[PDB]
Amino acid sequence: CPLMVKVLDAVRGSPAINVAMHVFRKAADDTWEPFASGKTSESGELHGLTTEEEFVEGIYKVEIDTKSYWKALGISPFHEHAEVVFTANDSGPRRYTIAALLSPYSYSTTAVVTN
Amino acid sequence: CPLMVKVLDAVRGSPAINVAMHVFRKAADDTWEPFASGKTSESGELHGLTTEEEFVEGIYKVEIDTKSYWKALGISPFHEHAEVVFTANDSGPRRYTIAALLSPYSYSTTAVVTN
Amino acid sequence: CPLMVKVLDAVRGSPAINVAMHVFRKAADDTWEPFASGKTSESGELHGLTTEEEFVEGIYKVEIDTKSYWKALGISPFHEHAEVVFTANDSGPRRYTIAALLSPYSYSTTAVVTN
Amino acid sequence: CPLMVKVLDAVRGSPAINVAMHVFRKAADDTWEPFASGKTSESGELHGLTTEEEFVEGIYKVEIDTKSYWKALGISPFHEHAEVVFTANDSGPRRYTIAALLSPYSYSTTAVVTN
Ligand SMILES: O=C1c2ccccc2C(=O)c2c(O)c(O)cc(O)c21
Repeated sequence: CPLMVKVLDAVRGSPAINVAMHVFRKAADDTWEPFASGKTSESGELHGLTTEEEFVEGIYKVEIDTKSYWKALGISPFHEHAEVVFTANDSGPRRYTIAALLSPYSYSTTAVVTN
Repeated sequence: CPLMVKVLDAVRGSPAINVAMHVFRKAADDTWEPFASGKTSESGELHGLTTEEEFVEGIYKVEIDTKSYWKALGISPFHEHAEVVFTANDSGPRRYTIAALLSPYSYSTTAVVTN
Repeated sequence: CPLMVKVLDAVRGSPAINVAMHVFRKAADDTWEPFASGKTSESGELHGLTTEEEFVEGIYKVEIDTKSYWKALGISPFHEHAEVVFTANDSGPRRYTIAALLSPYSYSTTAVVTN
Repeated sequence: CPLMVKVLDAVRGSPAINVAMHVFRKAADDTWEPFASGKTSESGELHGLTTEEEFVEGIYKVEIDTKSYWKALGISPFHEHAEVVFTANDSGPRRYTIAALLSPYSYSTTAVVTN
């Protein structure tokens, strides 16, 4: 599991459950090609997006559908989605955890890169 | 100033100066059209991006070029840029301040929306 | 204004108005002596807490009463308050802006230090 | 394990390892009584601070020694420590995770409260 995404809800102090997200890889034409997708579990985590062999160096975008999450809770959010755009690099550590902390008008995202 | 962006550097405890950013607006064909661009001042603020007349309702993307900022400082960061995507002026004209707080492996973005 | 505090509300996307805060300075006996206090304005800012002459070197604690803020709004938050503790003016006089971004279960605080 | 603390480093994009912290419980005299302490592991987590029977309702303070963490890395931080002050409440979910995201001039803290 080279890539895992964890989403937290700062209003309720909980994992953000059933949050959909799509991962894209930047192609040579500079368009975003679909790569992987899924929805967070009861723990707010999405595991199994990709494999080591598949996740090669390149630029990736994780598009988290935060608007649908907030609307399902009856809250009107600011952002259309949360976007995390980054280069995967073999010179560094092996495993990427992308964390996203969600509020209606704010979000933060953090990368924890380990071996 | 219907749209203003302020950027802070969490490593130095300072405004983030000379941060470039590009604003796009979603066209009717669902492509991102260039809207405005600029760089932050010594206060870390970018004013004057647009006018009330030109900033119509739509979906806007503010791409803050954080990697270029960190690389100019000799730091290799995680993200390519920060991408703030939002619907603007759907209730009528509003004033938007987008704040961004930058660290090499993490950032947060917040919107202050006033009438 | 050697010390200023700005507070934002990540749920409403607005300045956090009427947030009370109490500033303390560590005395020679290692107890927290009351230093200054105030509340944020409609802009979410608190100015005029102290003067250059009175804000000497020391360890300061800014206690932002976030629970009182959220409870006045009918939200039960996690934290009692946010506590920002720092050494000030150890290199000579500086200007400090303490920013705080509030959600019910999360907050961040950042310092901008200028000479 | 009713209480767990996780600390992340936003400069290196890593768990913050060997971060010391002390937990205090507010006594009836309104003084902070030592409760538990430890240091984060290689995963940035501190487990086993307390037990269900011991962690009764009341106000607790987690004081994370962030200054020593940054100084050990050769970086001059703003804050003396990070402070998380909160009420433990039996009316809510059973397990508390306190997360802290550290930068030299900024930190965020989040509570994830689950069953
Ligand atoms: O709460 C957070 C959290 C809060 C604000 C920013 C980042 C994180 C974060 O990265 C994070 C993790 O990586 C994690 O593994 C468990 C967490 O609870 C968090």
